[PDB]
Amino acid sequence: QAVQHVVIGPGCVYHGTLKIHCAVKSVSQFLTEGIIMKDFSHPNVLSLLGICLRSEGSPLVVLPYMKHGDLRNFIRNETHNPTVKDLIGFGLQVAKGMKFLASKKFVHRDLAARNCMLDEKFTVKVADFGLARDMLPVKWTALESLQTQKFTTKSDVWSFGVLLWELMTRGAPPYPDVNTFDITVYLLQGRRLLQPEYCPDPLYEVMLKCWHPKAEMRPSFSELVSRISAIFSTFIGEHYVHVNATY
Ligand SMILES: O=C(NCCN1CCOCC1)Nc1nc2ccc(Sc3nnc4ccc(-c5ccc(F)cc5)nn34)cc2s1
Repeated sequence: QAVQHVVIGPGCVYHGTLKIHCAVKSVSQFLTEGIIMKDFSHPNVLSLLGICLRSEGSPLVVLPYMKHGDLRNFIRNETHNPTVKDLIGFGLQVAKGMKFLASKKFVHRDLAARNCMLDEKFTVKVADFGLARDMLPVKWTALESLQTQKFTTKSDVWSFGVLLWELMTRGAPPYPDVNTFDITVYLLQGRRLLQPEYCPDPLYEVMLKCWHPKAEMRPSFSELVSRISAIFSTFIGEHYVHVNATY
């Protein structure tokens, strides 16, 4: 009876109706996960509409349809014309979504532009969590977490810095000439992702702070929302961001 308000009625995802447009994904823990995921509610977090075990379901996770799909594909699309302002605004929304999740003691572990969705208002939702979770991810993972398989909000912060880099390169693969088994050795040489051409200096400083070698010295998502909202406020949407030819 704790899962009833999560329940609705009369793998991979497919379309769906109720009208409201949705995405439908396809036993005690499933009903538990419904209730927990149902408790997360923030404009920059993908909400669960409800679940279907009936009858028998499969089961079925029903999520709001995101008109514009994943953030990575959206910024990569050559027919899109984002400004510095737009891209930073997307980063600011992810940071707000993560500040909420961190407040709920939730550790994402797979924060990446591919795992964020965009609705018809271009509101960014952090997704790929709860029932909707699916597939290492080496290139987004904090150094300590690669080394110890332990994940924290401070390791999400490192991931968020890589996501900002994605944003500012319009979806370039991070560390392209680097193979995933070798990323630990590469970083321990004293290396970070390079400053994208259309990345403002203060935002590259923010990325570098997100990648601080001491997890405790990284900014919280709350300090990131504050810092990024200030940077965002200085732009007016006159700087068009192009794609690098090498990526
Ligand atoms: O795809 C669209 N819109 C069409 C976008 N088009 C594409 C063609 O270009 C024109 C614009 N809406 C959708 N809403 C939803 C709502 C929920 C879910 S499941 C889920 N839960 N967490 C995550 C996290 C990531 C992914 C994911 C990753 C890579 C991808 F590639 C696609 C989706 N899924 N995911 C799927 C969809 S898909």
